[PDB]
Amino acid sequence: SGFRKMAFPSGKVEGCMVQVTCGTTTLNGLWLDDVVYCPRHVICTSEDMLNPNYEDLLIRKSNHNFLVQAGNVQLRVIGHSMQNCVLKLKVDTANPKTPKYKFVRIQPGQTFSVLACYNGSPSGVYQCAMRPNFTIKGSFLNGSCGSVGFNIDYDCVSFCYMHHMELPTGVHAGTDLEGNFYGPFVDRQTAQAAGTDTTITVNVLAWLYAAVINGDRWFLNRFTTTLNDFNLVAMKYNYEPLTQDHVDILGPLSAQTGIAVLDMCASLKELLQNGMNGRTILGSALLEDEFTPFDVVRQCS
Amino acid sequence: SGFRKMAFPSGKVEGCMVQVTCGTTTLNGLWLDDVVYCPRHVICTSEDMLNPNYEDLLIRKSNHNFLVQAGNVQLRVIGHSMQNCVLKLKVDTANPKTPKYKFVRIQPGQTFSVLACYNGSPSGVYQCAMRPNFTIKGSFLNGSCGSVGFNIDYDCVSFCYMHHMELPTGVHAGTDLEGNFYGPFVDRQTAQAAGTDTTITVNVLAWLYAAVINGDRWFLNRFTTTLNDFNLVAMKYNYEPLTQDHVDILGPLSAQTGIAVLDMCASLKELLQNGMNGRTILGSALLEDEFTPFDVVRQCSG
Ligand SMILES: CC(=O)Nc1ccc2c(c1)CCCC2=O
Ligand SMILES: [Cl-]
Ligand code: NA
Ligand code: NA
Repeated sequence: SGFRKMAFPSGKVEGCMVQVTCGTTTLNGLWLDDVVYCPRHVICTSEDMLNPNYEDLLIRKSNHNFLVQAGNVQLRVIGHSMQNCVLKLKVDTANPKTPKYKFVRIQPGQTFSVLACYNGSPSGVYQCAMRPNFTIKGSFLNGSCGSVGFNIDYDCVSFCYMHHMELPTGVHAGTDLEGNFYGPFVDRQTAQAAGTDTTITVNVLAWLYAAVINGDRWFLNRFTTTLNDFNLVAMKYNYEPLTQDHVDILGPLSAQTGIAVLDMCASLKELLQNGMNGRTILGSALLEDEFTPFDVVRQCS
Repeated sequence: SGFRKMAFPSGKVEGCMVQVTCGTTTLNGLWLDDVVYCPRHVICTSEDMLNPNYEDLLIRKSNHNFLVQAGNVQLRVIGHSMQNCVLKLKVDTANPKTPKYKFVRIQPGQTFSVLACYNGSPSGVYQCAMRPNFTIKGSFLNGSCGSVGFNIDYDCVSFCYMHHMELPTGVHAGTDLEGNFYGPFVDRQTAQAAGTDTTITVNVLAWLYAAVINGDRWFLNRFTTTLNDFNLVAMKYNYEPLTQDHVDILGPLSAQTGIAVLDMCASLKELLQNGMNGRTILGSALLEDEFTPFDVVRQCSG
């Protein structure tokens, strides 16, 4: 029993974290096989924040301008190339700790673990979700750029996020490991602002199923709803629309608990209307939206 | 910016987790130097657990009754003994991944990271606090016994918890790595229950400081209070007493934010007496008490 925001064990990623330095700037890099991946803005000076021409900045660098430190060891950079907003530094040593891995671009609502790192040394691990507005609500200080987000399938690490920047509202933006940003963001210091964020409806429903699985039924009701009426109500509370895909994805949890998906939608509608009236669900006084249907099945039973 | 419930990186502990099997029971063990540590209840059948005599059950077992698996490699058990409620299995090989480590016993209110494991394979990591009632609000399924809790100080892993059982309310009970239970619990299938819990006051205050550092300031007010006055309020709301040591420990946070501890106690007083009036603090509608002052300083500055 119990339900916790649980991260993946981070060891397989810890063994890949390195420190990348270029000029006065030091951030984190991800060492897989013989390549070190890091945000391309490591090559920016104070002059290059607003309108950097990365192609022009990069053509002026040689391999030996990039210092890569793995633990106590200096790695030799023997090549470099830019792919979208990530720099790929080819080094002369394959990482002996490279796990089985892949690069996956995730969709809003998906969760992952973040290994926050500073100077190439891991600081902490926590669980995050890709918000509907393509930001993440992380915990990152200066020097955390290049910290990565990941899931672990079985023994295979799926890298899905690399941290690039903090937006003015205190939330965070970054890329997949092919260097494509999530959302409309760019690696420039020009004013950009996250879109209005919304609640991840399918995840709240998953988490309500988790509460039922762990023995809590107080918030259920005798009602059902059509999918369209549910969406008309939920959008008035800044909830994301629930699609037929989401309804299908909740099928397994619906079958485990005996509660039809649209019946659970009716309970959610009532919770939005009533609040919790001093009660908690799985120890929270708010509706939790950073557990996916897949997370719930993995953590519960 | 941002404030998350954050665990220590678990790599140094993952390298120590093994699978221990005795009869029909498989659970997790901790492999350090040439010893595997696991709950002594691994040797009990279900009937045994009703009223175990552990020394008697253990004399009947031989080294080869303990199947220890490190990944896909079997370890050879060459000795076995008990220390309080943990079984110590001496093996033929020292763990080459043994980190620098210590066994430490933590105090209620202090936090630690739990590496939840199944069949010797780490599955998840999360942060816990030792509750005042000596339970932890973990997330564990069958097979998680022998999962461990720890802190990391520099490069040294301080092991502080090994999981043994779930109580009927769904919270969890375990021992330190010397086999001493946290709390008035026993490793036996009998009637046991968590005592009434209280809220960790110094941790709530730490988290209020974290909120202020992160720009969440609506609950601050012009008032201050005294320890004795505030502790009457804490007692009334099932909060642990605030001591002078707690005030001293929060000192750094008080100087950095300009909010003295008793000034923040006046904020907490008002929150306890009036609620949050529909607002949240660091995204929470409840007052969070599983971050210590050290956790807050480390995450907001480090
Ligand atoms: C095989 C087996 O019966 N294991 C078992 C059962 C019950 C209990 C425990 C272990 C330990 C803690 C107390 C408890 O209730
Ligand atoms: Cl006053
Ligand atoms: Na590292
Ligand atoms: Na005040």
